Amino acid sequence: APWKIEEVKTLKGLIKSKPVVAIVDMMDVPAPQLQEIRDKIRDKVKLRMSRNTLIIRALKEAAEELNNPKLAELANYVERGAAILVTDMNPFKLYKLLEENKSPAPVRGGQIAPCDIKVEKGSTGMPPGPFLGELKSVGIPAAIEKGKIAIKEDKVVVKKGEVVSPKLAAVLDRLGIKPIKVGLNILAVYEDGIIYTPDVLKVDE
RNA sequence: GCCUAAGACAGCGGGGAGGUUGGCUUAGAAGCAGCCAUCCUUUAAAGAGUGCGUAACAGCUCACCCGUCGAGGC
Ligand SMILES: [Mg+2]
Ligand SMILES: [Mg+2]
Repeated sequence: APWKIEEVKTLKGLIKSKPVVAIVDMMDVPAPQLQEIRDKIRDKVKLRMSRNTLIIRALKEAAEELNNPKLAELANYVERGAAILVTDMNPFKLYKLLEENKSPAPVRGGQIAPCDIKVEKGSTGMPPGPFLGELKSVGIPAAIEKGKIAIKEDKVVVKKGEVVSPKLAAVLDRLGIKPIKVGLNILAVYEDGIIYTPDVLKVDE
């Protein structure tokens, strides 16, 4: 299909245009927060997104052109949704750059935790009612005090590792707690002769 | 004969945006009483909106795009 070629053409051509080739994940990012992130990184980095299949060869075809073996090897890391990123910036300040400008998002169900998850206590400030019942339902001591539910507790709710009930999840979406950081997260990257898994980036104090 | 392994049909997940509450009208008309208009931008993709819904908003969803799957579709 004619449009598919023209894409791959622009994909590759944008790939060798810069020294640092980055594979990032935008999955579960909201369109406004995206476009905000977008214009802070505008002049630095360039991005396009396509079917990950078009991108599975993509770079591999251009691994042929520049003649490198292991740049193709990064295509062996592709998951979820994917997009390509190109810049003159090596990863390490680039990673900070992505993780700093991220935003808090509410939590959804059937998901592990990035961090440990807790509550802001006492007055939740609405009318009393049904809302207190499911609060109890998972592990939450709560009473009523002037005008609505108080929560006395400070201790763990869910400790990381073990997952969260289809909703154990939100009293928090209802409480307005958005404990987790989302934005562009990195699948993997590297340029010259060496390749890393994203674990390495959190580290180096 | 056309599309389809460069990922079809269907289903499941995620997105479904900003200008903006388009303009006028109207007690009010925010995509969705009715008239006219029916463009730009940020884009992988998103109509000045396909069907519920509100008192009007909010909310649910659908065209469109991405993933998941993996052989048939007009
Ligand atoms: Mg209406
Ligand atoms: Mg547009």
